[PDB]
Amino acid sequence: IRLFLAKLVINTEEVFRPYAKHWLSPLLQLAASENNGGEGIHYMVVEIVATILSWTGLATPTGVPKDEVLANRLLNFLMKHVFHPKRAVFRHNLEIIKTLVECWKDCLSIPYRLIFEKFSGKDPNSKDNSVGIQLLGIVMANDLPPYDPQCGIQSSEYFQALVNNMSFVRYKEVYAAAAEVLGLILRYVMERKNILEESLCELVAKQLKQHQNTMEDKFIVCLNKVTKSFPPLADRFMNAVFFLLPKFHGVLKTLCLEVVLCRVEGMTELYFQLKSKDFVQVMRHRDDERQKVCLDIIYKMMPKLKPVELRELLNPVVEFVSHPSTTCREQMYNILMWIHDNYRDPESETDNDSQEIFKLAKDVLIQGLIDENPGLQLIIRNFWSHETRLPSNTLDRLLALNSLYSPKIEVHFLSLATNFLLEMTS
Repeated sequence: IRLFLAKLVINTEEVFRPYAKHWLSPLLQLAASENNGGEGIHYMVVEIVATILSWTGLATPTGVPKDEVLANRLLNFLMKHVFHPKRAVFRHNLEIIKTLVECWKDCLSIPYRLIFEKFSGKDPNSKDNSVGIQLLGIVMANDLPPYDPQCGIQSSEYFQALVNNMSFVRYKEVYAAAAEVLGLILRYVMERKNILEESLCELVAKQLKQHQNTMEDKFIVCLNKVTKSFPPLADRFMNAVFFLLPKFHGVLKTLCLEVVLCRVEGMTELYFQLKSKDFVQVMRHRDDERQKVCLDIIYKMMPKLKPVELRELLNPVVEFVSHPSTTCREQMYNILMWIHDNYRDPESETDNDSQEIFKLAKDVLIQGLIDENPGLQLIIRNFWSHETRLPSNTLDRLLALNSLYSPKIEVHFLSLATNFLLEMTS
């Protein structure tokens, strides 16, 4: 009769919301009773938790400690039974747990050592710790660091079991997500100050050093995963990836370009290393995103390079006005924006190269007005109609407008002329 009384108030919640503050306690007391049938009558149970967080903002389960320990029992059973070997609903289960732990936040009282038993699986042949590290990602992606030794166990054994799970290499997603959540852990370490993970960084560097000597392909991708959220570990393996840049011909090469994209601001000169590793050979490749990220690192290394190699650098990048994926051409226009904005050379003339780069900058930036995509050319129009590039008294503008002639574009030049004329109409 309690089950039958459940699936009427489950259907009539629209009646209840003006006086719903009292109809949370009995539903919670129903939820915490282990007489449901099986492992909690999941479908009914998720309907219970959905309708009980329907009235969020009023009558939180904290304020009466009976309600607090009741919700703690719910949280414990949810963290206990989650697995469900059909994979299609596992993500839904983690979604329910994630919503509960992100909405409650008041009776925190979170459990440990069962998480530790979840990821504490030995025998690196089976994925029996995927659940523990994924719920670690659930508990970690918002808040809640592993504050172990208040009632738990020692954190040293905790974290070394965790990096052993990161050392577990038989299946893929286990070490991938483990390295990711370690990166989030280290991000919380660098955000805080009191945490003495200042040997855990040495421990994980030791683990990647021990995996480095015998394995190479998994090493760079777990380095990519830990540098997804953790920059300053790349001071260690900076010369290792610079050494074995080749023989990684694939997406691994993009991973190398990403991890060198992590640290550019804070290297010495960086150019001759890449030039010895024939970086300009692979800048002329055909995959989009490696070209995007190497244009990104060219923008990164830009305002420190000498103007002598910049002339050689500006040769293959002008070959990128004939390709789709407007973000890559957008950054390709951005580097020309900066090089014109600060390398116009107002009567310096240290070379023909130092003004020749400004000449080619003017050439490709003016030619970039007839591209077959809107928006970007609107931004170019805003950049040229920006103040103190074409003056704006009235006719200083007119005696200026002929100078941006560029006979590669003349088909639309008169339309652009009246556009830049009567854009300042009043």
